[PDB]
Amino acid sequence: EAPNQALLRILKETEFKKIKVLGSGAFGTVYKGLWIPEGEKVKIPVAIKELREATSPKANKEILDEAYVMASVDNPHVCRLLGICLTSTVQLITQLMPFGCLLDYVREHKDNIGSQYLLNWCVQIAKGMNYLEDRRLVHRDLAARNVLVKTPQHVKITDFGRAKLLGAEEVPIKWMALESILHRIYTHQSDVWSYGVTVWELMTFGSKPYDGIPASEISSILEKGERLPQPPICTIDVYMIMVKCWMIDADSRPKFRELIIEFSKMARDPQRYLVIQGDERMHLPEEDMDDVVDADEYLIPQ
Ligand SMILES: CC(C)n1c(Nc2ccccc2)nc2cnc(Nc3ccc(N4CCN(C)CC4)cc3)nc21
Ligand SMILES: [Cl-]
Repeated sequence: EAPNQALLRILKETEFKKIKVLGSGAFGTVYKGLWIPEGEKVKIPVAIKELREATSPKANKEILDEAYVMASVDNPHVCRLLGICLTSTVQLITQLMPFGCLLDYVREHKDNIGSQYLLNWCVQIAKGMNYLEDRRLVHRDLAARNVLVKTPQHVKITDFGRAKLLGAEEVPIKWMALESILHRIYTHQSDVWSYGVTVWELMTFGSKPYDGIPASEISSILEKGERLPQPPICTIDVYMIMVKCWMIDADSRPKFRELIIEFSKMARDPQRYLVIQGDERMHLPEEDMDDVVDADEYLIPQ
């Protein structure tokens, strides 16, 4: 096992300003903000995630594990941590994704969303996921809600709070592989099953999974051999791939690098694998912004 030499960057609260609340849930809230690095003359659009005024020690121990992971990843399809702030309670700063999470995005734009885009996201997510596998990381919470849109073309994975290294002792039931539900067993392959669900979410345009069914129920349903329905826009090819992600024997399930390859192919003839009405028709998208630099553009030594 190699040494992790990721640099953890420490930021002063003076370096950045919160502007809106992007989302508020549970313990903590995420802000849209601007970060200007010290003496750099660049402004970077950022999200800032912080917990409640309650500063309880256990919660911090959870946010710092997350930061740790996000600090340790470098892929175009994975969200990375810019740095952290220690001023009262910990905050995580990372690059902002303007269009929000993918799940919201498909629901909002279904009528302008096309086969090429859906296939591309699939390729992209599988890429981010393959990277994590390379780094031996199990996301353990992959959902459409945890994919973020920089742009319609570009998406990245996020929410590494539940992330573990593979083979480590250390709840979203619906996205969970059966082995995980029965035995709390997680492997990259468990991760793969979740990918299949995420894909199902996009093809059904944000439809809820096993809607109307209680989670306690779900283990039984899966046990019986039940699985998610084939989406209307889905060819048998595409659905066939999803179904492979949901096999009892996890070694029979596809590898993320296979998934990249198969969806990659489909993306060269997108109309053959996804049937959507008016597919051809569809197209998709504070005073001084001169100095605005995206995080992807902004780079540091190392
Ligand atoms: C809001 C959460 C999902 N988030 C975290 N979370 C996060 C997790 C760990 C560390 C740092 C951030 N990083 C984020 C980075 N970027 C964005 N962007 C973004 C998020 C939400 C929205 N909207 C606008 C449309 N609304 C209908 C729904 C809310 C627009 C843009 N969100 C992030
Ligand atoms: Cl759930």
